[PDB]
Order: sequence, then structure tokens, then C-alpha cells
Amino acid sequence: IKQLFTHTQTVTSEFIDHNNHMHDANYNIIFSDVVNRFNYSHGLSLKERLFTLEEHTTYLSELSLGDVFTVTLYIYDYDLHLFLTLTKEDGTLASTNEVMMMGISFSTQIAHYYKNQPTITWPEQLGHKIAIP
Amino acid sequence: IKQLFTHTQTVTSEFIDHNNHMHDANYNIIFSDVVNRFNYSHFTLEEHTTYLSELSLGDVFTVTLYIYDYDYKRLHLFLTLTKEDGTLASTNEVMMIAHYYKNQPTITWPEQLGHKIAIP
Ligand SMILES: CC(C)(COP(=O)(O)OP(=O)(O)OC[C@H]1O[C@@H](n2cnc3c(N)ncnc32)[C@H](O)[C@@H]1OP(=O)(O)O)[C@@H](O)C(=O)NCCC(=O)NCCS
Ligand SMILES: CC(C)(COP(=O)(O)OP(=O)(O)OC[C@H]1O[C@@H](n2cnc3c(N)ncnc32)[C@H](O)[C@@H]1OP(=O)(O)O)[C@@H](O)C(=O)NCCC(=O)NCCS
Repeated sequence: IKQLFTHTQTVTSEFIDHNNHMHDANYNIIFSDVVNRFNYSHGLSLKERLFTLEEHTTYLSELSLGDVFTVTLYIYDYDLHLFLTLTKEDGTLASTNEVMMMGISFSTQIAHYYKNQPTITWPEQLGHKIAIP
Repeated sequence: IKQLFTHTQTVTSEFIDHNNHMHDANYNIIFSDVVNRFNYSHFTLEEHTTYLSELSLGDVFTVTLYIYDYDYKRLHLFLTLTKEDGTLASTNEVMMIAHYYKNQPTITWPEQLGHKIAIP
């Protein structure tokens, strides 16, 4: 049995500013929120305790009013290096997040989550250097 | 006379949830706002944020906008977030004017620009 931490929610009025699409930084709000949710449930509760060092975000598909989406969390690497996917109801990959944190027994919860997470092909968004072609 | 598009702001408690420091996503909110403000007086495809020095309650910071590159239809921005002394606190490079580019001061791009996320 392979496992995937998941958070589903819907695009609300708060998340939209102009021309009926989810505002760019609100994606980041969501990604952060879901990342805390993963650490809150993996040994580092606010009552138990991490600093965000770095993050990359790609926006691939527009998100409209009422649109329900899912954020799925993968461990790409650790010593920790995360990769989160934001997918539509169709399964359409709508956004990506790549994110690095560090500290200021969780090593077990994250180890067994990594050991028990499914194998996917990492999309081209992972470690894609930003440039104009 | 070379110019720079700039927004100065103070860290409020609205920007703090835990660890007595500015929440990571609020940086993105600030950056996106400053970009929008630039395009108003002149979609986001892609973006990269680095957090190099934590922001505390009462810190007066400045966000400064540079154009790293531009094309017929794309803008490649690089934005710096610095404390009141000059300390580089955070960076934001973003893929989404000609005369802003021509009249902006030539700087040495910090190593954050085009950096690839990895554990060393
Ligand atoms: C805009 C959108 C419909 C793309 O449709 P499109 O106009 O047909 O463009 P396509 O990507 O299909 O076509 C490929 C072109 O886009 C360019 N492009 C796509 N992604 C790029 C990136 N990260 N950097 C640079 N160029 C990019 C390709 O290089 C190519 O350019 P070319 O014309 O020089 O060959 C889609 O990307 C989108 O809706 N994204 C969501 C944006 C968003 O919601 N952001 C958050 C809130 S603003
Ligand atoms: C502790 C703090 C000062 C980090 O800087 P520092 O302690 O001076 O750390 P150093 O530069 O000496 O490097 C520490 C290690 O981090 C590693 N590291 C630093 N940045 C990294 C990155 N972006 N990706 C991967 N690894 C990184 C370095 O390789 C270094 O390796 P080592 O421990 O093997 O020596 C931290 O308080 C900070 O940077 N604050 C900003 C974070 C913040 O406010 N976040 C936003 C909200 S969560």
C-alpha cells in the first residue's frame, strides 16, 4: 500500500482579484498551508516543534471560480526537499511547487513516508531554470 | 539619471503567524503586489523565491524591481527585498519597459538568480 498526503479544496472568492483566475501568490499561500499540514502530522506539531529556505512555483493551468483542486505532496530528497503538485478534477496538472526547508524522530516519519510514497516520473518543472527561450 | 521602481513597507503583525517572523507566503504577496504596481504605471508563468534573512516585527523593508530580460511577449523580472540597512532579506525572480530597462542601473546579479534547488 503506497500513500500520498493530500489536501483538496475549492477556489473561493477570496482567492480571485482580477479577470476570474486564482491570484498567483494565493497558490503559494495554499502550498505553504499544505506543507505545514504535512509537518504538523509528521512529528513537528506547533505543540511539538522548520524554516522555508527556498521555493519554485510554476503556473500551468488557470483556476476559475468554484474549481475544486487537489494538492499532493511528494518527498523528492532529504537530509528537506519537497515537490507538490496542484491538479484539477480532470487530473490536469495545474501548478507545481518545489520547496526546501531546514531546522532551527521526524526523520522517521519522513523516511517511512518517502519509503511508502509511489514512484512517479518527475515532470520537467522540477529544477527548471527560469529563462526566455 | 538612472531610476529604480521601489516600494517600501513595514512588517505588521498581519504578516506574522509563527516563530515571530514573517510567514513565507506573505513575501510572495508583497512581490506580486510590487510587480502589479509596476505594470500599472508602465499571467505569471513562473517564479522563484529565496529567504535569506528573517523579517521581524517593525522592520522597514524595500522591494526593488529589476528587468533581467524581456522579449516580444515575456517579462523576466528580478526583485530584491532588503532591510533598512541594506541587508538582502529575500529574492524573487519571475517569468510573466524597454526604457525602464535602458535606464536601470547595471548591477551584479546575486547567486540566487537562476539558482537550482538542491541539498548540498
Ligand atoms: C496562458 C496559457 C493558456 C498558455 O496558452 P498559449 O498562449 O497557447 O501558450 P503555450 O504555452 O500553449 O505555447 C507555447 C509558448 O509559450 C511559451 N512558454 C510557456 N511556458 C513558458 C515559460 N515558463 N517560460 C517562457 N516561455 C514559456 C513557450 O516558450 C512558447 O513560446 P513561443 O511562442 O515563443 O514558442 C496557460 O499557460 C495558462 O493558462 N497558465 C496559467 C497562468 C496562471 O493562472 N497564473 C497564476 C495566476 S496569474
Ligand atoms: C539560520 C538562518 C540564518 C540561515 O542561515 P545560516 O544559519 O547563516 O546558515 P549558513 O549559511 O551557515 O548555512 C547553513 C547550511 O544551510 C545550507 N543551505 C543554506 N541555504 C540553502 C538552500 N537554499 N538550499 C539548500 N541548502 C541550503 C548550507 O549549505 C549550509 O550547509 P551546512 O549546514 O552544511 O554548512 C536562517 O535563520 C535564515 O536564513 N533565516 C531566513 C528564513 C525565513 O525567514 N524564512 C521565511 C519564513 S519561514
